[PDB]
Amino acid sequence: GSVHKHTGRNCGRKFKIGEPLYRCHECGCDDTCVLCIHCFNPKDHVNHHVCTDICTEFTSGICDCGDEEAWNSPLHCKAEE
Ligand SMILES: [Zn+2]
Ligand SMILES: [Zn+2]
Ligand SMILES: [Zn+2]
Repeated sequence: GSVHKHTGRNCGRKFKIGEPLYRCHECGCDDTCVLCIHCFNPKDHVNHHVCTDICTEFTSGICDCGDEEAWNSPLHCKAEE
């Protein structure tokens, strides 16, 4: 694959139509906190309750990876691998 790293800052990627928005019940500050497919690292959430949503004209947002205020635990952005 190919994915731009966002080292030293937040991701902030705006989801595109069709793309998944990952939430983790355990890691997320709250239910608005999401991760894009570039960033979500399955290894961070092996023992966690995760769910995906699908971006539509009406379900939108930006990825919170590397926004320290949005997560209860250190994430290891997938792009860094
Ligand atoms: Zn992201
Ligand atoms: Zn990331
Ligand atoms: Zn998690």
